[PDB]
Amino acid sequence: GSHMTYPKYLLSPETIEALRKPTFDVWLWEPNEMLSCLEHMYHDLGLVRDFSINPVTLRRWLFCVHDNYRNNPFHNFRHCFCVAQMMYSMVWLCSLQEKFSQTDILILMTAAICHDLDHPGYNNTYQINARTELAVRYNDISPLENHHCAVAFQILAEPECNIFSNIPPDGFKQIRQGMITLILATDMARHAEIMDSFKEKMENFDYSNEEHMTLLKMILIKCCDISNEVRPMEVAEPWVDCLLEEYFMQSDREKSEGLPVAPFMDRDKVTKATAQIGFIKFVLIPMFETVTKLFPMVEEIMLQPLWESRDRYEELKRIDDAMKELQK
Ligand SMILES: C[C@H](c1nc2c(cnn2C2CCCC2)c(=O)[nH]1)N1CC(Oc2ccccc2)C1
Ligand SMILES: [Mg+2]
Ligand SMILES: [Zn+2]
Repeated sequence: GSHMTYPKYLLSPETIEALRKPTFDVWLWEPNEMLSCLEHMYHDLGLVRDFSINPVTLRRWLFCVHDNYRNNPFHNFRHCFCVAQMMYSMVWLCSLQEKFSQTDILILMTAAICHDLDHPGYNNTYQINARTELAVRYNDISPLENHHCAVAFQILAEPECNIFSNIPPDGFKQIRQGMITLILATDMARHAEIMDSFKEKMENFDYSNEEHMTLLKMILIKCCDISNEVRPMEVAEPWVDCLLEEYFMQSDREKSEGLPVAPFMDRDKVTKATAQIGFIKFVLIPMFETVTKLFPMVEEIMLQPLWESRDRYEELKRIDDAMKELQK
């Protein structure tokens, strides 16, 4: 709705507004547009101002991060954009600037962007079972998450990419420790442990307690990481096919190499519907339910689409079941 046409990398006022909501269609944008979106988030959240981030360094850093994301069906730059856009949406929805310091917002945003850097498209179970260079390097302790972390700090060590160059050493150490904790917390093998620890703190939550806040930040990055089903159906649905494509690539390789195959990755056992019913019911809904205890606004905005999505996949399952009996 402007007097002239502006290039794609110059975000329209409408795009800037839409970016604050979890309804934002992540599929409409090319890498350069998503890069402009992330850059806007840093300026808009006051991170550029409060951490004296050089605006050109912010751009070079984001471009370098983008280049270090592999062209995987799911674990790609668009996924990191989803996680960072969901984190940004949660800052506004949950009024996180009232509860968190600017350093904490910086940690949450930087970890969301960096969390899946240089992902090979084969999970930790593959790395460990196949005894890969990564599993050997990390001694089977979250090999991928440790690698995403190392790559993040390797990018940040390059002077033209150092968005933390004007932050005192004590501030850097604080941000570094926080980012490591958050990226490592994304390992789904640790889900039950992190959920139990958070629920334990949820008995009498304290925003002044550093340990309570560390666990809340861990839950926040975890929420954003697996948040696809929270998005509108049309935006959410294509991500499942992307992930199954990655899961099938791994399970085929494991079968060929004689390694164990996870049933949720097996082409002969998995369907888009059955995989999502379980994940929404037993992972997504319980996690957002605990967040709702601190942030009641999460129920209407995030649990509601999850309830709808669960109900839609249950309808699709009945169709798949009717279809699969004719297959034999
Ligand atoms: C396909 C399903 C699944 N997995 C997802 C989603 C988002 N992130 N992830 C994973 C990417 C790497 C970490 C998490 C998602 O929407 N569905 N998968 C999960 C499995 O289903 C279950 C079911 C119950 C409990 C745990 C996993 C089939
Ligand atoms: Mg990951
Ligand atoms: Zn991820």
